[PDB]
Amino acid sequence: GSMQYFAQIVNREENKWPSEPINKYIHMIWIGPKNISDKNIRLSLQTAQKNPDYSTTIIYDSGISGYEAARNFMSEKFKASKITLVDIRNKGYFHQLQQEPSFTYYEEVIRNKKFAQASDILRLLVLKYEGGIYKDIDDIQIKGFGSLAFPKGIGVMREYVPEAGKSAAFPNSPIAATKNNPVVNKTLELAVENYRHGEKNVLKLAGPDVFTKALYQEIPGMCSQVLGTQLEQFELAKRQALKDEQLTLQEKAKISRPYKAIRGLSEYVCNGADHS
Ligand SMILES: O=c1ccn([C@@H]2O[C@H](COP(=O)(O)OP(=O)(O)O)[C@@H](O)[C@H]2O)c(=O)[nH]1
Ligand SMILES: [Mn+2]
Ligand code: NA
Ligand code: NA
Repeated sequence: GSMQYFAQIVNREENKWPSEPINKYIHMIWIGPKNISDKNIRLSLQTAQKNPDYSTTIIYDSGISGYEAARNFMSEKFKASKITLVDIRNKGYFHQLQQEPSFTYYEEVIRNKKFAQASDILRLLVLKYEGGIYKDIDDIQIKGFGSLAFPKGIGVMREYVPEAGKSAAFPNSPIAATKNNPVVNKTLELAVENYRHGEKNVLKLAGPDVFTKALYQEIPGMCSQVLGTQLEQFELAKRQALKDEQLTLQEKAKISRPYKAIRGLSEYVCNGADHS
């Protein structure tokens, strides 16, 4: 055994996944016939104003009854801002997006006027085809994102146990992603299965619990328990090197680095889940 070798494989682990740059697009969704709220207009203007280096868009859908009046209302409220409104059906890639099995279910869900539920599918499809940052219309921009880059090209906020929930879930807003990101693709694959199975449980469709399952499948160490087992494997390697044998704070920080970095949207957006 060699402590020189050990220090080197700890250094290697820290740097295993180079940070991948995120496209400077902020995607938000306001689909359906309802007038966007005064609060969500203010939060949207604030999102765009804090991010002058980003193109901020609100996506609507001309395939939904009553879309025109809702689109017109938004056009008037955002006329002074750099926010642009875009029809999902106008996207250059819509011909391919329309053929996605998940888009079949998006169409079924918007027909039943479940727009929040439909947004869980649509946010993933937009990230798949464009990359950038998806944010809920009702999420608070704390400060500008600036130039972001994430290990495995995926950025999320910290997990927590949601209201009346059992297990910790990563929120599915905001999400930063490289185009065609494996985590986004896995979430869509799990969602298509849940919908094909005729799932009625709203926690088992395309929401935070499904996003969390996708993140754990693609990046196992995102689970605090699995990272624990990885740290224990390095502790064993340190014992082998020295055969004082416990991992230092610095060693644990190095081994955990990319998993902490993936939670890097935590400081930029507040979803109000932590409000009194
Ligand atoms: O009529 C509606 C209702 C919701 N949404 C979108 O769906 C997102 C998710 O819904 P919501 O924020 O209500 O979900 P939660 O914050 O409870 O997860 C919203 O932020 C909007 O971006 C929409 O486009 N039209
Ligand atoms: Mn929300
Ligand atoms: Na499932
Ligand atoms: Na190891």
